[PDB]
Amino acid sequence: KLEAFASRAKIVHIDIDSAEIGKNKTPHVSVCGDVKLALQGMNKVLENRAEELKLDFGVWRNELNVQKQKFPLSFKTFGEAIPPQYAIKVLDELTDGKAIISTGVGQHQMWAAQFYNYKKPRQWLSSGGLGAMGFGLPAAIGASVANPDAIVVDIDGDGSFIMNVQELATIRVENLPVKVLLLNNQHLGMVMQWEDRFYKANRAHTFLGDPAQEDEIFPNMLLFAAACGIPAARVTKKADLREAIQTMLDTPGPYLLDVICPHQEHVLPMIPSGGTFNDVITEGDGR
Amino acid sequence: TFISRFAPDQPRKGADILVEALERQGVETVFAYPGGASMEIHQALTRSSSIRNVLPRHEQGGVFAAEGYARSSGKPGICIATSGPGATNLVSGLADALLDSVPLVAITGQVPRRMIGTDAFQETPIVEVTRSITKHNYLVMDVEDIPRIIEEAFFLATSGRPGPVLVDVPKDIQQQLAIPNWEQAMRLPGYMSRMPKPPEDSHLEQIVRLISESKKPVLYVGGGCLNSSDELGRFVELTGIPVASTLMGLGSYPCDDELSLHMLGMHGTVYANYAVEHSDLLLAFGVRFDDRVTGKLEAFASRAKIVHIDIDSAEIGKNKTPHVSVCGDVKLALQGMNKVLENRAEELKLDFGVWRNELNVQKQKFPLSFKTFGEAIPPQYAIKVLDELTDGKAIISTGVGQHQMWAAQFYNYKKPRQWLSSGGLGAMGFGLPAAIGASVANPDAIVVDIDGDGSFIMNVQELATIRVENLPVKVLLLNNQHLGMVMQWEDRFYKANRAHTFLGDPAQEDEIFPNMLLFAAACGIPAARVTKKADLREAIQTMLDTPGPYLLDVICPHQEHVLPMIPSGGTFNDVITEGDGR
Amino acid sequence: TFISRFAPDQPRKGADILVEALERQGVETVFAYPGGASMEIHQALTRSSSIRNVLPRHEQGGVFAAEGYARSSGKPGICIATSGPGATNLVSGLADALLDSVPLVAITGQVPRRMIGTDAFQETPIVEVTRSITKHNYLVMDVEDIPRIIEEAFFLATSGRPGPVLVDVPKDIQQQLAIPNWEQAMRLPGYMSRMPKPPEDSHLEQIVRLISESKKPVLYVGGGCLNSSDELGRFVELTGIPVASTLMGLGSYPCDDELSLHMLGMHGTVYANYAVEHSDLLLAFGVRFDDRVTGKLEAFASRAKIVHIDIDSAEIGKNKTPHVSVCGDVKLALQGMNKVLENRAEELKLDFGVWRNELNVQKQKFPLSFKTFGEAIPPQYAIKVLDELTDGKAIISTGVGQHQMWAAQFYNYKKPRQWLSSGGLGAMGFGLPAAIGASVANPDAIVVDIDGDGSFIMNVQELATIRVENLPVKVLLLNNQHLGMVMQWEDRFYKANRAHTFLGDPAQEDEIFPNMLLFAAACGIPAARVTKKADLREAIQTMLDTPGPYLLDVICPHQEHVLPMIPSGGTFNDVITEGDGR
Ligand SMILES: Cc1cc2nc3c(=O)[nH]c(=O)nc-3n(C[C@H](O)[C@H](O)[C@H](O)COP(=O)(O)OP(=O)(O)OC[C@H]3O[C@@H](n4cnc5c(N)ncnc54)[C@H](O)[C@@H]3O)c2cc1C
Ligand SMILES: Cc1cc2nc3c(=O)[nH]c(=O)nc-3n(C[C@H](O)[C@H](O)[C@H](O)COP(=O)(O)OP(=O)(O)OC[C@H]3O[C@@H](n4cnc5c(N)ncnc54)[C@H](O)[C@@H]3O)c2cc1C
Ligand SMILES: Cc1ncc(C[n+]2c([C@@](C)(O)OO)sc(CCOP(=O)(O)OP(=O)(O)O)c2C)c(N)n1
Ligand SMILES: Cc1ncc(C[n+]2c([C@@](C)(O)OO)sc(CCOP(=O)(O)OP(=O)(O)O)c2C)c(N)n1
Ligand SMILES: Cc1ncc(C[n+]2c([C@@](C)(O)OO)sc(CCOP(=O)(O)OP(=O)(O)O)c2C)c(N)n1
Ligand SMILES: COc1nc(C)nc(NC(=O)NS(=O)(=O)c2ccccc2OCCCl)n1
Ligand SMILES: COc1nc(C)nc(NC(=O)NS(=O)(=O)c2ccccc2OCCCl)n1
Ligand SMILES: [Mg+2]
Ligand SMILES: [Mg+2]
Ligand SMILES: [Mg+2]
Ligand SMILES: [Mg+2]
Ligand SMILES: [Mg+2]
Ligand SMILES: [Mg+2]
Repeated sequence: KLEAFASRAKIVHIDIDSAEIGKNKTPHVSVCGDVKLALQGMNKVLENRAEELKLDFGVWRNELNVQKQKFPLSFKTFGEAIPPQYAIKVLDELTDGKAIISTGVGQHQMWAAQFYNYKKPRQWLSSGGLGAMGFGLPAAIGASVANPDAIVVDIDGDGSFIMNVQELATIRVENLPVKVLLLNNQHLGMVMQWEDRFYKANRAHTFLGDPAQEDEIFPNMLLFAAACGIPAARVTKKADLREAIQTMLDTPGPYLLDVICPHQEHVLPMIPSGGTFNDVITEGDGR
Repeated sequence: TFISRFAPDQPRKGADILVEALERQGVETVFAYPGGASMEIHQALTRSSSIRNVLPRHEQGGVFAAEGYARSSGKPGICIATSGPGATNLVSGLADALLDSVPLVAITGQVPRRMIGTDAFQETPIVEVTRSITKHNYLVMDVEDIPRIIEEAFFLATSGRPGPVLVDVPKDIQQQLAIPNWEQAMRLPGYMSRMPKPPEDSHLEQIVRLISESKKPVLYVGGGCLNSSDELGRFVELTGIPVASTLMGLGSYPCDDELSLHMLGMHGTVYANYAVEHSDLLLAFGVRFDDRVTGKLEAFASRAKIVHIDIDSAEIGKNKTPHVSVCGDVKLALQGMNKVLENRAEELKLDFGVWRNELNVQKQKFPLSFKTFGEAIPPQYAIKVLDELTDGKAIISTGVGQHQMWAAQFYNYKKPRQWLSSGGLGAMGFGLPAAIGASVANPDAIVVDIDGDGSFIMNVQELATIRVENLPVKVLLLNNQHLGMVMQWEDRFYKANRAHTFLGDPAQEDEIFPNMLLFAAACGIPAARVTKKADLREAIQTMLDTPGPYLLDVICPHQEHVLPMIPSGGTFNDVITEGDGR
Repeated sequence: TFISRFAPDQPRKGADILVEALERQGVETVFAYPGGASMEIHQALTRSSSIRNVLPRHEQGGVFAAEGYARSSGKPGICIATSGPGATNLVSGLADALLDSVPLVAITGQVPRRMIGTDAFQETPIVEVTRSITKHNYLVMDVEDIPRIIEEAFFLATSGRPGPVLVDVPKDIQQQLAIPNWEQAMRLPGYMSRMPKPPEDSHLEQIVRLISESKKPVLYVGGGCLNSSDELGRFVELTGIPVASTLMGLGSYPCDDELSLHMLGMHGTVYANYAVEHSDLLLAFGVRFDDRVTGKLEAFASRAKIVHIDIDSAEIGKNKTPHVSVCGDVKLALQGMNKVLENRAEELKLDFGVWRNELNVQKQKFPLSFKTFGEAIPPQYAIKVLDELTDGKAIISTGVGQHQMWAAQFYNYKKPRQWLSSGGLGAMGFGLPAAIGASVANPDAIVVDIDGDGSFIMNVQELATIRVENLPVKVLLLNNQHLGMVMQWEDRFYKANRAHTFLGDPAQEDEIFPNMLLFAAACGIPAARVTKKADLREAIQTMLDTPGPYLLDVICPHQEHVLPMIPSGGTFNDVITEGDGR
């Protein structure tokens, strides 16, 4: 809700597009220009008047670090099932936060944003405004061609990954070292989450598996990779996840890791669409 | 409680539904010229007892009269035309109303729905033609939509930033019988959700703060302040900030006032442009930073903190980038700031007498000046005499050109909506039909069209309208036998090489041509010509004292130049203060 | 071999490149009204010795004069206006030229390129406004494109189905110096590849075959035949087929001819509409089957084999579905068919004397008729007298309304391009400026504007143009004090309830208002009024014999009705043959 967003703040908006300044939120101070130059100019002023300004927000930072410890990002581990949040944390660790990450769209996209510590811009390649499923695999192709010495991982969902699965042939033929971390929950997860919250878990065409063999992983993404000569593996037990990701990273060239996840996971926290901070949802899932 | 002329269960023609839709909006006057596609609407108008039609002699006269009606009253002006050639004759007025933010509802008859797209008789795709020169437009495709669309048209034309809305009505919809539903909700969810909210105290406090920290503040007021006369006046009392006005803002703050810097811009006063040039705080209230005012944008108020209050979010930062901005009604922002200024009066201790004194020095060194040659009538002097003899209380409409500038410079408008002039589009021929609409809207007022000879002849046919409607319209015709403003640019920038700016007869070069007195005589309008400056005062007095319409042909030497002049795209250092075509 | 005023390696302003581009097209006359955005073009015009400018008093007068120039000569008419309010004043003429297929090139000044889209001074997005009412338009974005775009504009305006093309020229492009390249190829590959080819003998043989097999053939000729006068005449000799003409086609076949059925349609003769109603072969040459002509489409030529020859493939089968169709120039189709008809003359043995005799029976039972009341002047009679005293050799322009119909019915045009009338859009105010353009194009011709009092006053300001340019324009003003055609529909369909159709002064109801003689006097144009039918013949003779311009105010009883009348969308069985407003 725009009226509730930063309701008691003086809003400084620096944007290179004059049409964005005051489009939704009306600022108090505005600068139409390159934020790179504005930062450089402000850094000079801040450095000169350093002893004069005496800036210290430790009281504000401490008030926030209290919220940071009371309400951190959290996930639950059920038996030996693989938490998707945990899989991304392991990838972050084993790649030292230096991987280029592309994603599809949905729950896995949010978890890839929440649980990976990107150290530099342009490590994060994700469709935000349009939010187009099927972006992750071809985007990783372009990132790898542009950065042939980088670790490139497509953190994809099973719905998003199959939309442009044909680009596996491109990856093999171009011999691109694209890694696929497929968070497979057998569902259109983000739409499933909204079904659980707002439609009493009534499923309206969000299950992506085969209802005849309901407990079978469908489709078999390993055979999609095999069809294009791309080595692949599936992991289901949380104990096996660390070595599986390590194998994906150590194996030269392309690799697909099918990471089976319980579908009842929910992306948290969640402020409902058009809501305020007082409406934030901090607990619950599809169980 | 509205009283319909039909039973709530009685079917009537769509044309009758449309006329009652106008009645329910409070419409009392329309400017409608009949044709085949709108005959039904005209029949329904004769059945209305509360709506009067003023029949113009040209639909461009109709739309310009609707503009004058609107500009002089704050109410929406309503013009009606038939399809095809009637609709296309509205186009200049639609564009004029959009560029000047004038509330206008234009209704056009259209060919029957099934004929649309077939190159039918008198068919024009007017919705397509006018989409870029209207705030919004409609093609009514069912008689059931008439109540809703008419209501949305008036709402869109008058709310937010005002503008023209065109409603295209196929003839078969006018004839179809139906029972109207006056309770339909409007379908403007996006527009209504983006309407500006009342200004927050957060933004209003910061402005009052910037005022107390500034030493050279200048008010920069425009057409957006036409409904904030009282609030702006109270704001000037509490701050003592000098007021510079745009062409569209004239009269929002009284011109004959001590703090008035008068008009700024290309032909603004030297001291108004000086104030803005050297200001440290520019309060831009209801303005759009157009090129006539700013010149070179980078040089305009180059050392000022710019506060821009505008009801249109798209105008904020469009040409000049402000430091502080408020998207809202300037009337409410002034009210909120006046409360803060009144409470913290003894705390703020606002005094800009040092700045005002620096400006009053420029005001006395470089005032508006004109030269008197023998017994020839200075046009500037004629307008000053009109100001005196009318006590600055006349409604003034103008054409476009030199006379328009002199009418802005040398008449002290005391209230907004006395000044009716085409500023953004600058359409010649506006003055006479605009005076028609202003007089119909203000039947007890003194209404004077200060027109040029080129502009006056473009819509001279509306003299018949003035006589037939018995409107007391006065015409002060500043006759220089030339397209004066274009002539002035020929003198300055093209070595006085004349390229089709002389409007007289080259065979009888020293004869006043045409004879505008006979145009007035043709329409039974008393008229006179004055040439000697000594006779001018009595001639204007005769025009004012003679009841009903009157045309005064005021002969002027054509070599006059509007001064001062900042060349297009120039800076304050480029201002031209002397010279003419002699 | 063209002779430039500049060296082939000498840079000149874009405005000079544009004027020379006009010179290289053979342009001799333009109708240009100056403003800020087109000052450079006007300066460059004074430097041309081969191009003359006729300064109108309103840009609508400018474009309508360009139309009259084009309609009366077969050459393209050229009008020029400034940006904003100048450009929007062209709009009615652009739409008029598109609906009537008149070749026209309109040039508008525009704000500098960098100002476009910023709501600059006098900015109108005229290319967007006029896209749907022009054949094509351009926004010139570089001075290098001026030669190519001007050449394409003239080519598009004059080739194929003629129409108006607008060229928008930003002011900075007019000032930029450049060396023009006059050898650039046009970029119209799609348009040029779809231009109709010469008609194949395959299609022409089939038509001549259908003629020999038919017993009731009717020629249905329109505006597309204006350049086929000789070929159509030869075609009628070889076939003996009677000729029915549209409003736009009048004069293609001589009206005072034995085989002439005169005009068909809503106000066409009973015998012309009869012929089409009962024909078995309809030769539709250069027509577009508009609703005024056809009425109810299913009933129009319901038992006829329809041959449609049109240069625009989009018109073939648009409203009426033909049996045989030829997409090409009707001039060439007539030439090809004339060869076949001349060779197989003795073989074909064409004789439609039985059909012609059946039509000549209708021609004598139901001819065009008018009634004489006392000494009041019948408008129909006034036009017949003008026809006699000018020997049918005058160029006739008209306004729109009853007088327009009577000018079509009661004048025997011997050649095409004597008839200049707004048919598709039907724009009032066309007659006077169109006569200006026709007289400039034909300075030795008798040019008469047969105008109505409503139409004449709309562009009355062009009387100043006529005097200043010393054009021998005659005005035959059929003054009925009403918007006559709308009044007629009030009488027929609204029980004579008047809805704003009276143009006089209701305070002095029996006085002729306005006094059009004083409009003419204001512009130094000799004038007279005639009221008694006995005086009419000498009055018209005086108008013709008096050198230079002349206005004749012909007072007519307003209760006249144009007859016959087939109601809109009706059939031949619905034709109204009697009655008026008495
Ligand atoms: C020959 C000629 C010469 C000219 N020379 C000059 C000149 O020397 N000086 C000059 O000033 N003009 C001149 N002009 C006039 C000119 O081109 C513009 O029309 C004028 O400068 C713009 O007026 P404005 O800035 O007040 O904006 P406007 O056209 O009046 O628009 C009003 C602005 O206020 C906003 N607004 C409307 N309502 C509200 C509200 N309730 N609250 C807050 N904001 C609101 C609108 O969104 C818009 O931004 C000239 C015109 C002509 C024809
Ligand atoms: C008040 C009023 C009343 C009217 N009533 C009538 C009426 O009773 N009767 C009447 O006829 N009109 C009447 N009209 C005029 C009318 O509305 C149309 O303008 C007219 O009927 C159409 O003329 P047209 O069929 O010849 O087509 P045009 O508008 O003249 O177009 C020409 C056609 O020929 C084609 N063409 C052009 N050049 C060539 C070529 N070289 N070779 C082949 N084809 C070519 C074009 O593609 C187009 O299809 C009236 C107008 C008004 C204002
Ligand atoms: C081309 C396209 N079609 C449909 C979309 C509508 N959406 C989504 C959303 C949020 O945009 O809803 O609007 S997300 C989503 C389901 C994502 O399936 P997953 O890839 O398996 O990922 P997960 O980890 O399980 O959640 C759908 C169907 C979309 N964005 N793109
Ligand atoms: C429909 C229209 N056509 C042409 C215009 C271009 N302009 C002008 C301008 C400033 O807009 O230049 O751009 S002003 C002008 C001439 C005014 O003749 P006057 O009425 O006699 O007044 P004055 O006191 O003598 O100066 C022309 C031709 C215009 N604006 N509107
Ligand atoms: C710009 C314009 N505005 C209105 C028009 C609508 N019409 C007409 C029509 C047939 O097009 O009806 O659709 S004709 C007409 C009245 C003509 O008045 P007159 O000139 O005196 O001629 P008369 O000999 O008396 O009949 C009007 C109002 C029009 N066509 N053009
Ligand atoms: C001289 O013809 C004439 N005159 C007058 C005074 N009025 C009308 N009216 C009329 O034609 N009505 S219509 O059937 O619905 C209609 C049908 C088709 C195309 C258009 C159209 O109308 C819109 C423009 Cl008139 N016609
Ligand atoms: C009274 O102002 C005036 N008068 C006259 C007679 N001429 C000019 N000319 C002029 O302003 N030229 S411009 O710099 O390129 C220009 C700049 C910005 C917007 C428009 C524009 O021009 C197009 C419309 Cl005039 N101005
Ligand atoms: Mg864990
Ligand atoms: Mg999924
Ligand atoms: Mg004096
Ligand atoms: Mg003048
Ligand atoms: Mg007789
Ligand atoms: Mg009339």
